[PDB]
Amino acid sequence: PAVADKADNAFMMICTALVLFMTIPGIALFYGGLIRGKNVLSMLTQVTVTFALVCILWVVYGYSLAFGEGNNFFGNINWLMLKNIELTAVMGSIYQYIHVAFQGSFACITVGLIVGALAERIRFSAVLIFVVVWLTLSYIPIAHMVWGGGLLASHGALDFAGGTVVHINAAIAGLVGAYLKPHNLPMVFTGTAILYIGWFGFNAGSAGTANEIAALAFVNTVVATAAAILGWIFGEWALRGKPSLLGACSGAIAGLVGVTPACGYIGVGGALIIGVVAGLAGLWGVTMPCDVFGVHGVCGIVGCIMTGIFAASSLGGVGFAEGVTMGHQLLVQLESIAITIVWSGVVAFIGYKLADLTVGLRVP
Amino acid sequence: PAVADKADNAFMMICTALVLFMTIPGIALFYGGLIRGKNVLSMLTQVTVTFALVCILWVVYGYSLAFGEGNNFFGNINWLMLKNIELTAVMGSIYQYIHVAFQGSFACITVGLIVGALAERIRFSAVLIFVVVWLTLSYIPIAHMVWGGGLLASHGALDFAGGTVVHINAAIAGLVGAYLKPHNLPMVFTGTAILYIGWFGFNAGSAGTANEIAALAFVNTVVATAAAILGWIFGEWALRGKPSLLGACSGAIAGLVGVTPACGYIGVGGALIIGVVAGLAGLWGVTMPCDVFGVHGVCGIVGCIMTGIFAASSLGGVGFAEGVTMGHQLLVQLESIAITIVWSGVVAFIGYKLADLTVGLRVP
Amino acid sequence: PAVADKADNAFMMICTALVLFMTIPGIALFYGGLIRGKNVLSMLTQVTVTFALVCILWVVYGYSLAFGEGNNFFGNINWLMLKNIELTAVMGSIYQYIHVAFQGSFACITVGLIVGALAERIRFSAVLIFVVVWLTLSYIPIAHMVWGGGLLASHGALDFAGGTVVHINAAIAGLVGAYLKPHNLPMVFTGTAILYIGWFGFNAGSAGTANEIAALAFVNTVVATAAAILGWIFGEWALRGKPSLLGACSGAIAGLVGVTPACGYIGVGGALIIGVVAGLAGLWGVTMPCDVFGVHGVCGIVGCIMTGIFAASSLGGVGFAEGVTMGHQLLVQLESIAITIVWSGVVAFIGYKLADLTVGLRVP
Repeated sequence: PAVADKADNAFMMICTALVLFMTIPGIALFYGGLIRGKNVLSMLTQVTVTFALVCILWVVYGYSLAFGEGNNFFGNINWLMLKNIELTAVMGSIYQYIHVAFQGSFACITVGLIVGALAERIRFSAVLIFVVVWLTLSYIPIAHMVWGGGLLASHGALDFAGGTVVHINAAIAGLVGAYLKPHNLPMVFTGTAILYIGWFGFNAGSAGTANEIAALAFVNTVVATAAAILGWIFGEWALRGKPSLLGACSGAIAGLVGVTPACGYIGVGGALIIGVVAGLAGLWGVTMPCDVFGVHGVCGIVGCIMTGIFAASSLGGVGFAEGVTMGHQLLVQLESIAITIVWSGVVAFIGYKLADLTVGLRVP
Repeated sequence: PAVADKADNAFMMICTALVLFMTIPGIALFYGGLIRGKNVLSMLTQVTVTFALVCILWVVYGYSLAFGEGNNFFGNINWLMLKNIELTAVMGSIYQYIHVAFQGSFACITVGLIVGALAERIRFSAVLIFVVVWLTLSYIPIAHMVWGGGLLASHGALDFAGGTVVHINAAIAGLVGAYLKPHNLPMVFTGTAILYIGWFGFNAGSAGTANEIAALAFVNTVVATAAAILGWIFGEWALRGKPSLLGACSGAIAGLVGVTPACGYIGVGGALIIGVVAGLAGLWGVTMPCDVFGVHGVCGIVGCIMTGIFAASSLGGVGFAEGVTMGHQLLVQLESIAITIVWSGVVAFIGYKLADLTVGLRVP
Repeated sequence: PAVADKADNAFMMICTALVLFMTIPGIALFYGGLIRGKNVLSMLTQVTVTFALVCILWVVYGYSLAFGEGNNFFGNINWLMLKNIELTAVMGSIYQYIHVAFQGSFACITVGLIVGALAERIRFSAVLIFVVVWLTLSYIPIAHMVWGGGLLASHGALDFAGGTVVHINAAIAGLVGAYLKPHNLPMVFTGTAILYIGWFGFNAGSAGTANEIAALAFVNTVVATAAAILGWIFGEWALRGKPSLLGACSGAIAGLVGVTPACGYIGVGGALIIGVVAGLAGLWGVTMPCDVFGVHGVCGIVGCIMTGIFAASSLGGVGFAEGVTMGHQLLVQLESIAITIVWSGVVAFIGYKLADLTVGLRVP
């Protein structure tokens, strides 16, 4: 019988708290300082209520459908309300309950990334309707595909902490939203700060254990965020003549997003190069609300492609799987992106249409 | 010789930091956004200074008198300044020093819950006087009774993380206070957020170890808070036509309070039902400063009663003690509530009277 | 082969996150509420960008030059980009990578303490230039001397968590700066709160392990901060007739600074006495931006001297080294202070002069 390691339990519970902290209040405060002042209270309210909702859907069927025995695309409905999960059931080296909470917390930040951006111009019941649809039909299957031993995992896709699952996923759902004035920067700074601190639970907890890989993912997190800040600020300086607080924060986020899939597979060299490239591509991206999805999306993609590179032992990475060339890993990452982009697309489109046809989309 | 487990040490120290974070700045910021703007600075000051004071009383005699060898009601004065506690002394599976800090942190949030609410209309030296009296004569004996193997423990009272010790206790002391405009909701949101994040140290650290029970209490924490938010917001929507940010936050707190005694004894089913019922009863409660004590009090009681139910193996709980019916456990919880309510009553009354007769109660 | 303990890994990673949290956003928010409103955005920006920079210099050569095989004053350039540090390399009882991050995080808060104070009246490129110079030529050698088995360590200097390395060091660099209106106190309160919470990672993580010494340093942290608050507030009350929020926060910081070198070597008795003395000396100090350095400096020195005392087994301490009198330990602490003060002096002076002669110091 697999036996739980209390060091890992402790690490994973604390990491889960940190990920929770990313949404409550990190992303809430982040947008809070960015959206028009008359909309903050309502936005803060829609994030909190949809967070609650995402927590509940998860314990009811979310976890089971994402992580239960299933097919290439979804699990089962045989862990409803966590039935048939023994309290002492182990998963990896931790109790399965901690796996339930940790993964659930990722589902939350994904949703809050979308709700925060779209709370301004969406009717409440519409967003609620949306959350249900998209969590169930996009976050869950994609989570199953990447981390639940579904299609993408069984093809060897390297995505440590959710470049596709959290980032590209939410970014698409958000931009379909868009398709269908910064008043408190200190508050934006604060939310960003909290996102960065939580993000350590996020990337490092993704090791499932307090080992050398969690150590690697942690260090790399520091490195990429730092690299991205400077790459962004230098870009901002070169373009605009000077850094701004918003540029600085945005850079942090570019690097964090960009390193998300890679943190556990790459060397600090890899971490730094990925940070710089993510900062600049982010900055390039916003140049070419809604912007957030250009950062998550662009930097999400850039990270996933570059994982397919810096995982190489050659470049200081942990190495690709046996018999996997860097060429092949690159095809694989590209295919995972293409799926994520397309899957989230159809589902969000469906999400908004159902809402639109049920309650109407734009605020009364 | 009992030997300390470094995984538990680590978990418990981090949990202690989280509980500390609940008071500094969680509760301070919570009230900060709620009380009149002209009173915030002074309130923030009275919380910080009484926090310091509670830390000091605890190391001087508080811990020993709450957790030392004693009678049914109080310990001893043989751990003054932690004398006769070996640095390597173990308690449970952690070093006793970590037990000192963790428990001390619970004493703090209890006090800060009261000071925050009453800083507006109480003279400083009066509140100080009060803190000394009530910490010494109410928090300590009740802590001894529930967790120090006193009267209530030796009768089998289920109270995992302080439904009686923290909640009903403070709520009564506060309402006796009362008996004798929300200007920054983002700040209220922020404090609430911090309280929720710390609350994981609070409920889960109450396992004393990073085991499956800490896992259970953590998951349940997420579940109950979520359930409570929705139960509250739906009530608010049904009554008032729409949710508010304050309702949302309040719901979070209803669930957190409501699950406090139960988190370690109940199934996720139990967690959810307790959350919903606590959200609604909270909302019902505030309907029928000062409100905070209606939430802590009502939801404190509701949690303690419902623990006496959902602990049953029958309902997905960990099970009652051997030879204990659910009927008997219900009598026991009810008696613990009745004691807590009454004990805190007399003591707070005494607290305020001494202050009143020494320095006067209302601000000069 | 030395083998990594996952409990310690977990503790140390979480402690590193907490220390990071001290700078992002703790110190940023602290100053944010203190400096003129027109300067906050730019200050927040200079802290974030110099944080990024300090993270990068550290991974490139900082860590190796501070902690590599070297002389009495500096390490080597044989861990460039962490080359020749095996991913599984162990240090103490944790993976060396966690040692890289943890120590790196101390470098950050040191820098942010200076940048925060001087962002108002220094040109950006000047501060940047400065950071590079002073981190490389002062923080690093002093870190090597105290913690990297250099001059000061090999003479038996007791400095648990950086009374000299972080505090006196930064305080001097800052006051040389000076030598060459509080608008949001709630924000000051918030930053202070975050600094205190992070500070537990800071003092306790300095054990390198979740053991009884980390337990001791944690408890003492609570004790000294509490003692300092009251010692300060009582001083403020005695002098000014009443406490202020700023006094309360400042006291917290006096105690935290004052206990920094001592937390791991002294009894709770020692902790309390050191807190009180640090609160008062801090308050005395500010009486006799820029003030911050009077608190860090004075309380830094007071802590380092008093460590040389309360480490004694006689006074409840862990005891001095074999064959070391308390007299001798006192000479040693005094010499460490004198070196730190003088070393940081010359280096900061050089830092500002280079900047001045390159880009100019005062804002255009």
